[PDB]
Amino acid sequence: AIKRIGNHITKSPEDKREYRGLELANGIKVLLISDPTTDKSSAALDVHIGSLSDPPNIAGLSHFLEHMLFLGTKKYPKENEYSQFLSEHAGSSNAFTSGEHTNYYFDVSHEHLEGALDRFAQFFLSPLFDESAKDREVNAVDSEHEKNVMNDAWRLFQLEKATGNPKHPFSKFGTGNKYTLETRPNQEGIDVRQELLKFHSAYYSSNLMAVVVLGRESLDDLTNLVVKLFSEVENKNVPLPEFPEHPFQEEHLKQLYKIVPIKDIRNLYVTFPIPDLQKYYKSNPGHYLGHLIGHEGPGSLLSELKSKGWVNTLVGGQKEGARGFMFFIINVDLTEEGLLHVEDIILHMFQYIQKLRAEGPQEWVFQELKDLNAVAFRFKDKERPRGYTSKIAGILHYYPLEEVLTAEYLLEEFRPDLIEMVLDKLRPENVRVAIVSKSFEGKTDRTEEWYGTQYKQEAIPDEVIKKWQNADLNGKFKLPTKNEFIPTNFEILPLEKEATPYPALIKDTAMSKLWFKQDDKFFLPKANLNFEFFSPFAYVDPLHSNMAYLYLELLKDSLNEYAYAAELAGLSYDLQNTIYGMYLSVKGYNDKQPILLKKIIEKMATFEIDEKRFEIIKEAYMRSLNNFRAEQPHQHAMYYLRLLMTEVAWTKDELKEALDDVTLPRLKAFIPQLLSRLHIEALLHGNITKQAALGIMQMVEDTLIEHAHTKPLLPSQLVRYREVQLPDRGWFVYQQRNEVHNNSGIEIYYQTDMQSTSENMFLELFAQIISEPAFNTLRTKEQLGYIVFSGPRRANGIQGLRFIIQSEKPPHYLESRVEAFLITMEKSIEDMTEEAFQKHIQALAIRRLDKPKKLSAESAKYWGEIISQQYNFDRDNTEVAYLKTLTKEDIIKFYKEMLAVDAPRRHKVSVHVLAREMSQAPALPQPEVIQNMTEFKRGLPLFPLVKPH
Repeated sequence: AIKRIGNHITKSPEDKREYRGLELANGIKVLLISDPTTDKSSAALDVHIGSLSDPPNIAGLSHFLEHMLFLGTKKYPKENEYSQFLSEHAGSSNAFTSGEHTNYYFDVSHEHLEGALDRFAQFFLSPLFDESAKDREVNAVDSEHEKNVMNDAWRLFQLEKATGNPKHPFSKFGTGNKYTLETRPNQEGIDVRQELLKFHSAYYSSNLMAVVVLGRESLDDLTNLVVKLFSEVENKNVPLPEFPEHPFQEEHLKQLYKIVPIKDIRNLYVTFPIPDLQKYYKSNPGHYLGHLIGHEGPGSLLSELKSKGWVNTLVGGQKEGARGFMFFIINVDLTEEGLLHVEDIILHMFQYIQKLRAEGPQEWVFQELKDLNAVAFRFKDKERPRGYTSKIAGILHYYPLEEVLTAEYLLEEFRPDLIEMVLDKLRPENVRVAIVSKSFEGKTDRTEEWYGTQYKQEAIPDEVIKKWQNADLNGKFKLPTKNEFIPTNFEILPLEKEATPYPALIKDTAMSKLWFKQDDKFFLPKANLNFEFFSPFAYVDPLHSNMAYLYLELLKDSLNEYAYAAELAGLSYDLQNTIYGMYLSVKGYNDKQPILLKKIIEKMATFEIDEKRFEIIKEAYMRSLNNFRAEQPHQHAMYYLRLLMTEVAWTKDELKEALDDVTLPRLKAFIPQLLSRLHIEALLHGNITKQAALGIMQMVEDTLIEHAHTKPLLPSQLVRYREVQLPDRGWFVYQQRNEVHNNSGIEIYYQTDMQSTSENMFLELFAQIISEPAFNTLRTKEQLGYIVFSGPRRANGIQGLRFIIQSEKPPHYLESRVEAFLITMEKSIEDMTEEAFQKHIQALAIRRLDKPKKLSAESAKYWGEIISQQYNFDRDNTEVAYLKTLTKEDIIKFYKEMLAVDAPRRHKVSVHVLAREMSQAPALPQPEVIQNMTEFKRGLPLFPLVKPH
């Protein structure tokens, strides 16, 4: 068909992408995306056809068809010719048939609209369905079924599909194999390929297409480009695949299934066939319901059961069904005290329902959630366009030409009748039970044919059901109050006359040190926040470290019950242990930032403790401690990395004797002594005011002085720790025999100098020239082992060079391999040509040069300068200036005294981490063994700090 209607689409005015939606006369829904600013011009072709829409003779006929629809035209019957086009134009095409939709989609390079369109549109007129392509692709569908044997999600998906009403055609199968798709149909005389021709012609080409192209030229260009060529499809009017009856017809209510998964998981899946609410889309009942389900507040059943500890995690929520019916699922991860009390958890669900009964419908939670999601959905920033097309094409089928964007995301009216329907629908009479545990071995014997999972019928006795339905008697269930707190104050602040290109020290006292520049590349309502804590006590004891660690644990554990909705309102934060103390960082929108900021400050400022919760947290991390004693050799090697590069780091054994004497009054008295004196440096960024930032800083410091009169720190005590000096040619090493792993680990480290002008580009460029030829040679060409890494390592504000490499070798022999690579680089000094140099410096420059894509991207790096006290935020420009400065003669200079073996300024580090049981040899000096690590690092020097900027 050729027909067009359309207008100015309600395009959510933060976006500038011009839009036009329509449908052709033959049942082809067409959206037209005109983005003249794009590079990758995309396209999509979705048909609303389920995997259950196959004729009953061939299960998965649509799956194998769309796996075979690409092959052979009358213009180009070659196999990958359209794929050769997309090979010419950097394209990644993909397609599927879902349970509702048979979709096809791709993109093109920049402008090859009619090129890809003509290489694409010939699938209709002559579908060849080549024989060897069929015989290979049926093995691909068998492999698709086989990789569906292991993914538990689609196993339980198909278990939901087939174990309903077996006569009703919801019980058909989706993927297919060799046997049920090839072996049995053609032996009935019903040949496959002629049925493929019939199933694409009379059935596919009839109706239900929902397509979209992403053009970029103009509106009328794409209009007469694509509306013209897709007259090739014409309507044959198939009946609509719809199941107006639910399948769960009375063999299904209160019916158990003990399911064996692949992975050892503990899960109860509770199913509700619920009516079609596609017409009820202006309310969004069900996902507002699931908002109420996984909600965490006062009287939260989540708060109840995790306070009881009975749950790992849960979700309840609406499942999109078919055109006739819909579903509703409740999915929960369990504990043993959850496992023994599942039915009571269901009873708790019933008490939650009874809580809903005591409140009925409430306008205000819907109103605030609605307004928040509305302002959010306008202020959703941008979008990965590919896949977005598939999404909108997924809902172009269900909505008219303007009701697609703000479809479910713009609610309209309060519908208490739908609320009382679903409260009336969600009943114990309505429950379908699916229990997923790996401990279901043996007693479960009626095994799945397609996948081999074991299930039982074994229905619920009526004592428990009757016991459920009369006893609706709730306990600690209480109302969660709203915490909205006005995010409408999002007006973008224009930058003042004080326009400096970086966050500046705008406020400095003995207590204050304030740093803030706002948004330039993004112009966002969010703001991101970075906050310094120092205490001396955080480096002094294993005992008090465990204390403060678990202190932060139970602490951030606590207000998360409050902070669920607020961070659910898109306001994230961070409490993180450091060796300096804690670490604070907050990110997010300007809804409630100084307010909730102050709430957090006061809350962590004064907090109370429960003894049982104390001891359970203690024991939980106690059992976490001795778990660590068998890490991976590269992971535990990274532990020795952090262990052999410091002033002191207390070991897990140091921690393990230390927990033997821990009491709650000890740290409970110690905490204000612990927080007795601090300095806080604040890094700030985003849509805020300089003078308001001054007031917020004064606020938080005065708040803490109000709490416990935390006095300012001293410059005479703000100390940092150094990296140790080798005896200028003495390279030292020792070994660590592992227990479990039979791989022998080893990792190298070096010390050039500080992050001066030269040494940064030295280490990075050198790291890059041991990236590609070494990845070419040692890991690829030699295959010494699987775990092979080569890369940087920044310790104590000093860079260096690590090799996270693990195999089963004599490590001295592997060192000899390393030394062979050093001779390789010796030859490669002159062999770095002009071109290797130029490609090499420009690739590291592109590695180096990158504008921010997030407001937090540069902030972590700035924070790295902060924790190293650097603040030259254009030292990367200095890095570019030195990248303009390296010569080939420098790497002679860099090799002789720094990199060689006779190198008089040699700073080499290595450590063996042995196993569980473990062409030119230079005159290496024999290193020592390192037994007393205390006496090892006891007598050696340290390194200089900064002549300042």
